[PDB]
Amino acid sequence: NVPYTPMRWAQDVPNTGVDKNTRVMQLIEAYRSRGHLIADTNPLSWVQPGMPVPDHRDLDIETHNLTIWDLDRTFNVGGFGGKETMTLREVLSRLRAAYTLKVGSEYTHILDRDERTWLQDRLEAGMPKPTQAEQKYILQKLNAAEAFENFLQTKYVGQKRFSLEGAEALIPLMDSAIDTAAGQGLDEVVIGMPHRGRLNVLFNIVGKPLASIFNEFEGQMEQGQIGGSGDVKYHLGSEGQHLQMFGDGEIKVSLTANPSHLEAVNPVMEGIVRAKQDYLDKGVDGKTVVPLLLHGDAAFAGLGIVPETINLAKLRGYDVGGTIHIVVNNQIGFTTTPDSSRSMHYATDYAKAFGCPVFHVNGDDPEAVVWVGQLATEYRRRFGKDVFIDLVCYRLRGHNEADDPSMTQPKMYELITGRETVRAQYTEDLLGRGDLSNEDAEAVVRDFHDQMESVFNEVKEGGKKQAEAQTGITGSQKLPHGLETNISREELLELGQAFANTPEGFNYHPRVAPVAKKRVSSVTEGGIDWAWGELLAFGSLANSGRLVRLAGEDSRRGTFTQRHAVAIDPATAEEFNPLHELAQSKGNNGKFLVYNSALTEYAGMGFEYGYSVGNEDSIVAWEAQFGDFANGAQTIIDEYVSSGEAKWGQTSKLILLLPHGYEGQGPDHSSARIERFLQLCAEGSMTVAQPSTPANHFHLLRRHALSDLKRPLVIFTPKSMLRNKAAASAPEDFTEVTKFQSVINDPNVADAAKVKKVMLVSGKLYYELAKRKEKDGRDDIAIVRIEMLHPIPFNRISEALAGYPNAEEVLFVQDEPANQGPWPFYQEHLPELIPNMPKMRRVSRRAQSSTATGVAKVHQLEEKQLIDEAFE
Amino acid sequence: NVPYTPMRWAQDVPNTGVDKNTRVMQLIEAYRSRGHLIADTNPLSWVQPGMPVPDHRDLDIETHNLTIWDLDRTFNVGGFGGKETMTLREVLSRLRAAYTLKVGSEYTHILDRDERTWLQDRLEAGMPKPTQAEQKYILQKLNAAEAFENFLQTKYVGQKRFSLEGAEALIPLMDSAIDTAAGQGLDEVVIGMPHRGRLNVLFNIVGKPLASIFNEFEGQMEQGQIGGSGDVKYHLGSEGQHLQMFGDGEIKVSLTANPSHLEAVNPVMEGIVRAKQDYLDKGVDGKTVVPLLLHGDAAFAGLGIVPETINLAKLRGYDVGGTIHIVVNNQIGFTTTPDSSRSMHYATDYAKAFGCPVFHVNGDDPEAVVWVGQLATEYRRRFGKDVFIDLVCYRLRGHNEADDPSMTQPKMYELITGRETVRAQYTEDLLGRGDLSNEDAEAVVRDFHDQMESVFNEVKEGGKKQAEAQTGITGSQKLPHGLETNISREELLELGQAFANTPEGFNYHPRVAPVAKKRVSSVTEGGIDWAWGELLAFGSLANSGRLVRLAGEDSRRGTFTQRHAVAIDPATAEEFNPLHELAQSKGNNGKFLVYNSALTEYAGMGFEYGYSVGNEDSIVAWEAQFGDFANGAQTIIDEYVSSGEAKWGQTSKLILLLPHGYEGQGPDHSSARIERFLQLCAEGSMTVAQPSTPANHFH
Ligand SMILES: CC(=O)SCCNC(=O)CCNC(=O)[C@H](O)C(C)(C)COP(=O)(O)OP(=O)(O)OC[C@H]1O[C@@H](n2cnc3c(N)ncnc32)[C@H](O)[C@@H]1OP(=O)(O)O
Ligand SMILES: CC(=O)SCCNC(=O)CCNC(=O)[C@H](O)C(C)(C)COP(=O)(O)OP(=O)(O)OC[C@H]1O[C@@H](n2cnc3c(N)ncnc32)[C@H](O)[C@@H]1OP(=O)(O)O
Ligand SMILES: Cc1ncc(C[n+]2csc(CCOP(=O)(O)OP(=O)(O)O)c2C)c(N)n1
Ligand SMILES: Cc1ncc(C[n+]2csc(CCOP(=O)(O)OP(=O)(O)O)c2C)c(N)n1
Ligand SMILES: [Mg+2]
Ligand SMILES: [Mg+2]
Repeated sequence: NVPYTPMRWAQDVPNTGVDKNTRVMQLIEAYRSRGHLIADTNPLSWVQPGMPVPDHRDLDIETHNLTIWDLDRTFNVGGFGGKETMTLREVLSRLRAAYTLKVGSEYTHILDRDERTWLQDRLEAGMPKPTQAEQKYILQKLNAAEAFENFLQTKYVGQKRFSLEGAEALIPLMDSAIDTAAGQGLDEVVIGMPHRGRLNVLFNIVGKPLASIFNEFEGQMEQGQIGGSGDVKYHLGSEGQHLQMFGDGEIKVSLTANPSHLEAVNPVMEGIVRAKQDYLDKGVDGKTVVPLLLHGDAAFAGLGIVPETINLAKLRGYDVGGTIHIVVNNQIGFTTTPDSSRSMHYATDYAKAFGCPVFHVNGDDPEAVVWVGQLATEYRRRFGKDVFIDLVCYRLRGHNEADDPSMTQPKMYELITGRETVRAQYTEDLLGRGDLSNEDAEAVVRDFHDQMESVFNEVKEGGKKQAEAQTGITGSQKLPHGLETNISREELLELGQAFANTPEGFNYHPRVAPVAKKRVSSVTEGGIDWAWGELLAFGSLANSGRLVRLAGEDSRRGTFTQRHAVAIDPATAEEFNPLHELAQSKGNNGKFLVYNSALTEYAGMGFEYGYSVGNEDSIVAWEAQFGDFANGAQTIIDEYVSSGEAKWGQTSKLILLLPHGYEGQGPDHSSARIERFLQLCAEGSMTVAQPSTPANHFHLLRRHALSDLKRPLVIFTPKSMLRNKAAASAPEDFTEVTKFQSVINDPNVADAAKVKKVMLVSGKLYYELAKRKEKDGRDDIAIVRIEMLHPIPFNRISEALAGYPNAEEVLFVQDEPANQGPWPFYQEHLPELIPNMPKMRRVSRRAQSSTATGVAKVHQLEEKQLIDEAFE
Repeated sequence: NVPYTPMRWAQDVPNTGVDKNTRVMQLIEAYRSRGHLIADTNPLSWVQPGMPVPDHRDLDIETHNLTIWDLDRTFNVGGFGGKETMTLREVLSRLRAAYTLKVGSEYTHILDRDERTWLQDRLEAGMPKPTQAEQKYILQKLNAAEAFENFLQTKYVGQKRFSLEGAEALIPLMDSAIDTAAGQGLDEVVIGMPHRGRLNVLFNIVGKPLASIFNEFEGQMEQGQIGGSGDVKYHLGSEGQHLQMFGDGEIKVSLTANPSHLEAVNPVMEGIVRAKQDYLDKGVDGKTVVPLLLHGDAAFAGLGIVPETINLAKLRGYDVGGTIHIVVNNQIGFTTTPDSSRSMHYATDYAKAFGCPVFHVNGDDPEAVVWVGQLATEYRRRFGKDVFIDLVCYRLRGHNEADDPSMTQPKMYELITGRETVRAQYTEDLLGRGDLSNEDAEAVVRDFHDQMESVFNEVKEGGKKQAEAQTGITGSQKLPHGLETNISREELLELGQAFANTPEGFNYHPRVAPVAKKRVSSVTEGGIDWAWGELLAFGSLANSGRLVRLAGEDSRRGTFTQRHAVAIDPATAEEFNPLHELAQSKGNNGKFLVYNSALTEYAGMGFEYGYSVGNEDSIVAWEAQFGDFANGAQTIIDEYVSSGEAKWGQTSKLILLLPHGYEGQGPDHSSARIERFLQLCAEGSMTVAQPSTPANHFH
């Protein structure tokens, strides 16, 4: 069982042509680059039959025209191993010791020389010999990891736990990284991980009490929110403190909640870290919250959200000073082997794309594992980049605890079955070297077992409560009754003046200057448009001292060139953020941060959700370019935004700004899928609104921000109505009007007694209907707007309908197809909420399997048809 | 305007310590590995302010302890440039010519030496000098690309087209690759691409008639399905023939339909290619349908479906002999610059993960572009692996034709605005070298313009039909009235006996043997369970002569250990597929193929959808591990499966097997979201069923 290729008999070669000194230094570069290909990183003597074996002839001396006869000859190695001259024998020994033992490194791909040299020096120096106390501490962690898994197997044989057996070295690895971070003087470590060994991590790393874990297996689950639905045991988060064993350092450890959907936590945990770092506010030299992200090998290679999130690592609005990635490479998925799982040689090969170091470490060598954890954490601190650890291990049992893996992988599990564990191996190693005594070895096992038995007994003696019906989370949070969202005239005037207070040598772009000038004058004269109404909300909130973050694709300028949150001087390319400067001058340390996201909805929205969780006091808005593309981030909407509170008691105030409107731009530039958002809405999960005026949008945003209702807000924003003069708001609507209006009654009714027909509408379609009403002089029609879709303001709608006693019929008018828009929601619910209301008649486009027509001229035809149908 | 670093004044260094021969060969490896970092691949003199500039000191001779005084000294280069000895001056010249001109190569990361040597030899040999006929042909393609874009700008000023202006070299690149494939004797090229320059590709590459394109701008759209809703002009597919200009080769070219959702076509087009290759049935030496996949730089880096699909390249049930990837690197998204778009140095850096060559080529050097296209196609044929071309270009106008990019990128568009086009540059180059004459240059421009004017006039003289209401696709296809789906007793007994007809030295796993024994006896005694009922359906269909493909996570065994489509001998690890063997013995060339998918729903289901489109006669079933995870492939369900027929007239018979049932396994192992599937269902778009008996599922 020698891993290297034997020396080959050959005749000595003359030192002609390429010099042997050249050949030697080529050999050195070969090992530094490709030495990992033959490194002893695999605990099993296993090669996957269908996996292409890479060529590694570059590591043989024959390839470099060197022979056994050169071994004792001296060569100039140019400072290799801190020596100018060396024998080939010594060169080979040093190369093999550094690159072909338990740690396989990929770093030569790194372009920065200082980075490469830093890694090179440390890898070639080797792992320092640990102290006996350190060795004993590693054994304790290994023991705890294995004993915990074995205890659950004994007490709960027929319960799914996703054991860490075969990968117990993860616990000392994580502990090593966290301990190193504590010694660096950092503030917190945020962990995101999958199912694999989650309970083990919760107990041994985070420090969740053992009683809680045992209660979960018994059936008693800890409730997050009052009347919450809950979730399985291996989807929950926790918080704890980590104290340095051999130091005075202390660091906070947090584990984030995640769904069963693999790798969905990646963008969320990054956002949490960023929000935490921003709160600490230690500047560019800070970044004192460490993201520690765990992955499975199949998921890391398979799913695309992984590289998508890594892509955010160095972006201005997303940088967190690097993420430590640990891939638990157990060399299998559920049943799919790596041959059928990926096309890459290594699971961690995405690191090559991003120019980040990779450490492949053998999961049966705990000391090497601990060293790699320390080295990775030091690299992150020094260079502020992502680092990838490939923990090469195996999965002792099936995917779950009630599955037989021998049916499909008989040969692989012939090697796995019957092996001695890493704990056993390490104990034998320590005893062999005389670094540990026998009675100490038995003490470690006995002490920990007694701890678990005692705790188990206390849980058992407690009474087992029977199953009960779960109510719901409808009234778990309070509505802000009596809250006034208007600002003073002085505040409004000051917000307007922000766009006039340009820096000394700053000039607006000629096509932006009119927009800025209008904003300065609108706060007194009027004609405040949608974009200005939105910025007034965010500006006023930032003035009060809040951190307001707006992110999304093309958000700084706006997709429709409406926002201009940050203006750029054409000449100097100097940026100017008027509202941020105003906020900072008010002395409440308010901030208005606007970022252009990367081309991503999944990672984009996920990051903003995470931000809202990491800092509850921040106002975070994610803007889609079009609402149609939000379905790209369906996992985030389904698993986090909509159901986060009910499953985990995790609340968020995330705002989604989704452009919506049927204007004849095709099936993927028309609808934000209102019907899908309303289908997810239950037990008052989130607020869904489609405001018709800038002022109403202003009030909606402020109500959300100033309330204690910690639930998401989904706003369907307009496209063409951004520049519609009829929609503009007066200044009094921001200062005199105190509250958001969920229902706006018809402002053009001369006599309410004459009204025979009432039209319910939501969004831009009102203005078309209003225009037609004025043109035709229809005094018998009243057009009522519904600004808030969910929850349903049935009291306000009833009140509006009651104001027209002679109303015979009620029409629900929408631009969307019949099987889309708010109709399907309102058709089912509204009749129940208002029994006395007449039978609603739908007026809309026909039901379609698509969103909208591709033909623009058809759109005009259907629009005309739609309005004609409304007016008899 | 000299691109290289000036030679530095320095004193001569003694040949002490590391030998200078060593240093020289280190320099050679430096250029082969990292020479691309300083290659003249960018048409613009532009560096993105927020983008981290990589260190490239390894390419300076000073770093290797060499000086100007070594330039004329001779060193042993060990067969570099087919010579044993060389001066440092000559070494530098050859390295710079091969690695720092218009083509930047990344290949040293490739682990296979034969692959690496093959690429090394061709890159260091250099681009062969093209003939005047070849040069003239490149100009014609450049002219067609630019003139087409300019014509649309003139005739339809206020209409969105997503022009290819600034990236016109894409057309000769694609033509080069397709021409090379025709010369290799291959059967078809399947293209998947985004919006950027789609109309240009449809006309100049696929060969869609120009009248059709002009009609679309007028408002007259070609209807796919009777009463279909349709889609915008730059989402449609087409088919055509490509004839070799300088050869007797001929190849079929197809462009697949796609939604506005970027990179969603990637898994679908791969499935189409695989289905086509399987139909041809030329074995492992075949793979004669080329996937040519185009990407934008922001989308290629940003979206995760991209690496997700590339991950399928070498899998048993998904291998198509390699995909040719072209990334149109115009160095911008909508408004987001690469600094705010990616963290990778290059957009094509995913290739490093998969161990595939990358060619960065300057989009203003047409001859280099054409060479790279040929080299990529040859590499695919030889090694059967993915190859990545980074076409470094720019975007002349805004994202669309009605957007001002100067508001947000003033400095970048100070360089872009006012440039001479690649066509203009190449024409001037050809005239300068005397490879082209003046009257020929004017002929190319005039002849093509006259072609477009004539066609435009014929479209204009035709009557413009008014807008009409679109009915629907409910009755566009007929229901099978009177169809009987029962099989004979003899057929049923034979299907049962398939599990008893084990190979000579084959034995079942002890926990599988009871299942096999029950299947043999159930066909007479009874008690046929769900899994057996399902296999009886697929088996009976394969017997008739159909290609039945079942794919999904853990599908061969089954998530719930129910299927056992392929049995494995514990001892020998020998596989046995009873139903496939039976089908092949019936003499109708039927097949029952069962595959374990990778960990992916998006790419997994997308590939099966593609398979159903590429071969209409095949029976394709995708199985989710649990129905709950199907929402991972929401783009495929929304944009392809549910609405494919109504938008493009593209039909599919894909079967989705989604495990469903409330049994107390938690919120992500209970529901397949039946309510969501029923909400998409309209105008009889798809069949949704929940059978209660195995027989009913069979029928
Ligand atoms: C996400 C949520 O808002 S949780 C909602 C809790 N309730 C439910 O989900 C079920 C019961 N729902 C209901 O009774 C209605 O849907 C309600 C709550 C909207 C009340 O209906 P109406 O009285 O017609 O609506 P109206 O717009 O007048 O709202 C009444 C008050 O609630 C406030 N309110 C209503 N919805 C919200 C909301 N989403 N966020 C904040 N405040 C809200 C209003 O600001 C108003 O305050 P006020 O008393 O100072 O005037
Ligand atoms: C996706 C589609 O199937 S497109 C369906 C076309 N129609 C529509 O979309 C509009 C709605 N129309 C209806 O619902 C029609 O009345 C029906 C026929 C589909 C409803 O079926 P019913 O008459 O209630 O029941 P039944 O299941 O007996 O259907 C009658 C026949 O249609 C066939 N059929 C019904 N649905 C399907 C289907 N999805 N695929 C194939 N055949 C079908 C049945 O096999 C049966 O054939 P038979 O005449 O040989 O007995
Ligand atoms: C997106 C998604 N697809 C499928 C599943 C089902 N699933 C859960 S764990 C698992 C295996 C993944 O293997 P790997 O990532 O290697 O992790 P391991 O279980 O080996 O630690 C699968 C398919 C899931 N939860 N999420
Ligand atoms: C998934 C998705 N997100 C967002 C969009 C909106 N969008 C359309 S084109 C575009 C820019 C794409 O940039 P790049 O990939 O570089 O292509 P280019 O337009 O520059 O050719 C964006 C974000 C989309 N169509 N699909
Ligand atoms: Mg795994
Ligand atoms: Mg681009």
